[PDB]
Amino acid sequence: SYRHSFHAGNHADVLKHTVQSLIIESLKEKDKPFLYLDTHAGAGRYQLGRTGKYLEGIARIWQQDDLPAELEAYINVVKHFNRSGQLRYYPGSPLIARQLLREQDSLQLTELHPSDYPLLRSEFQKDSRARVEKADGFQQLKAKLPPVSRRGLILIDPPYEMKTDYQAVVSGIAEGYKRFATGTYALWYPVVLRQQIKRMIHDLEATGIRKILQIELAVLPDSDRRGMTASGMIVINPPWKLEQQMNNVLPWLHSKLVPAGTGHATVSWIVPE
Ligand SMILES: Nc1ncnc2c1ncn2[C@@H]1O[C@@H](CN(CCCNc2ncnc3c2ncn3[C@H]2O[C@@H](CO)[C@@H](O)[C@H]2O)CC[C@H](N)C(=O)O)[C@@H](O)[C@H]1O
Repeated sequence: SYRHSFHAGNHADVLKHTVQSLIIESLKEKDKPFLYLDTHAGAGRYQLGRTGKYLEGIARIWQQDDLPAELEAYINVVKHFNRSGQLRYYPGSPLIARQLLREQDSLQLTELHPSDYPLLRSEFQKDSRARVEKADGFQQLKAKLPPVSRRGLILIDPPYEMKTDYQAVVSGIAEGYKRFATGTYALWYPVVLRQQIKRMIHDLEATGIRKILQIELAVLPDSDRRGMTASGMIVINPPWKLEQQMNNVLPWLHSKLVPAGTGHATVSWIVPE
């Protein structure tokens, strides 16, 4: 039976999966196959619920009739999994990739958690494009790159339960980048303590890697006491349209996700070309 999740479809999920969908839609503009690599893939999909963070996330987005055209692909995948019109299922990143990728493209998904891996495996049991491995995700940035197709989106989306996640993401990014330097790397991060993020970003600059874009949506100002008040996406080699797309949808997302106007929503270069 599909996993229940209290956090699935929260504002962080809306931003991450928005960005994942747009990157994927950009890579589909060329006929040649690409790889979708998901270092930390989770269960695949989530049974929702009135409680659950989704009420303040995807529920405030998916039935809006002023949807910016940039969200259509993402929201269309959510609708696919809730055809009766009642918000009951949220697709994880592997399923957004499963629905958006074409016949020719490939998926490589790892999940270590023994409760989620078997669910994740059955989601691709009949999909000859996809492989699912019970492996450490960070190790995949060495073992699976470059893809044979030499095109790809790599999503690095660890739990950040262990504070070492903030260093592993960066060294893993540098490991994969040396091997596949034209790939698009998307790193999801949460803002719990802002000092954590300043250090991680400083470590990313220290690698010298170029073309690093930062997309961050905050539902409250930085705090010392309130858990995750913001999340972001850091994109190495973003498709050329991504920055203008995010400038278009980010204020909209913030408007609908945070009526009170707390927090912020920003697109900026950590490191330009
Ligand atoms: N706290 C959570 N617990 C369980 N599920 C959660 C939680 N937060 C979000 N999710 C949902 O699974 C998420 C990710 N997914 C698998 C679940 C990974 N396991 C987690 N373990 C402990 N803490 C987690 C976890 N995930 C986020 N946190 C965070 O807790 C934050 C506040 O929220 C921060 O402090 C941070 O520590 C990856 C699948 C794939 N890459 C995809 O994109 O789906 C995410 O997508 C969301 O849907």
